[PDB]
Amino acid sequence: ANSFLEEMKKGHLERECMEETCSYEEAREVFEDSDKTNEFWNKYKDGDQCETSPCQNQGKCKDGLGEYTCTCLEGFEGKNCELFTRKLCSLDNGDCDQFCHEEQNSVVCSCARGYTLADNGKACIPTGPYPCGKQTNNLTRIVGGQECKDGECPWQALLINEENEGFCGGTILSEFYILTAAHCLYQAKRFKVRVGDRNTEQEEGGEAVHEVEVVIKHNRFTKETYDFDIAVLRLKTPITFRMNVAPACLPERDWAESTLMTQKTGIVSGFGRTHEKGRQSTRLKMLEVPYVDRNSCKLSSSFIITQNMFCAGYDTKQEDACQGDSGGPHVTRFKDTYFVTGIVSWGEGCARKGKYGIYTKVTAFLKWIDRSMKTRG
Ligand SMILES: [Ca+2]
Ligand SMILES: [Ca+2]
Ligand SMILES: [Ca+2]
Ligand SMILES: [Ca+2]
Ligand SMILES: [Ca+2]
Repeated sequence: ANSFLEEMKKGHLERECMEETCSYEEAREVFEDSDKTNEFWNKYKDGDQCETSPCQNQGKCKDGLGEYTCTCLEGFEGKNCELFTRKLCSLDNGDCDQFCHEEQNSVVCSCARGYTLADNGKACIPTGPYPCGKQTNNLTRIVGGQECKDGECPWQALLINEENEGFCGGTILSEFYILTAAHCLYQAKRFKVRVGDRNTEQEEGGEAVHEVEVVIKHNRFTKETYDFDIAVLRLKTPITFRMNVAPACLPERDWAESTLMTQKTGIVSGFGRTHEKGRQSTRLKMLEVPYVDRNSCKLSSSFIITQNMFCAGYDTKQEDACQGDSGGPHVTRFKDTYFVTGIVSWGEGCARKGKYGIYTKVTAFLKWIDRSMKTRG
């Protein structure tokens, strides 16, 4: 209790917190700790709720005033640790790195080509030295972007005509396959693809130039609306991957639509013109742009936008795709891997307010590209 000779005497828990109501301080002094009193201040007024062993699944029970706190282990949640944590591809992507699938209320993790599923069933071990998608004041026409470093952009390639002039980009998918836009085929009759390019005016020894052997455009290409604007090139010489030459991983359609396209930002690399009606960039450059919602995308476009196109970029910043990057990939940087989700299609002006770069959707065409990699392979 609170008295004038009681507290005057050194407080004892056996002489205050027992016969008396054990209100406080006499509930703390003798204990001289907030890590022992608070645990004794709830076992004298409302009782210890942990005497019933409520926290199941070997959880920890801590006593509080009016309730108890349960400590549950990994995969256990709920008020009293009675529930297993339901794993879904919506919540933390089902812990899968590349491919998450839902079967019988269970999460199955699978890895793309060049990766093996780990022993624990969650991680993806690369199967080779250079797997896909794995990296190893500036005025005067710079659209918010940075310069591509060595090993940072190895999946980009440039197409040059007979005069060695760059006109379109390309994404390396394998030792033989380059992905670009269909209209790039109409720009030049014959062209060569250079991979590992860092500067068109300087050969640094890492650029490999290949002739194009097989050309496959989309059959449903339309000139009026630029629809189905995608092309596949099979090169005459094999691509030997190295420091500055690496492929990119092709994701799954449903996973790309549910998780990859919900990422806030993506990356597009290219050699194209630095600004509208301007000179071509001497060196490879990349730009990070966010996804644009479909309603404003269709409201801001004077032309028809189908299910195979989407808007990306900034409404206010001077940052958007421009001509010369046609056929360049739009890639999203997931936890440890780059995944292709789009391909540059076009853009009404460059760095223009109220306009967004239109990118061709890879997901609706992946099934076709697979055929293009086995129909003539
Ligand atoms: Ca005391
Ligand atoms: Ca006391
Ligand atoms: Ca006693
Ligand atoms: Ca006492
Ligand atoms: Ca007494």
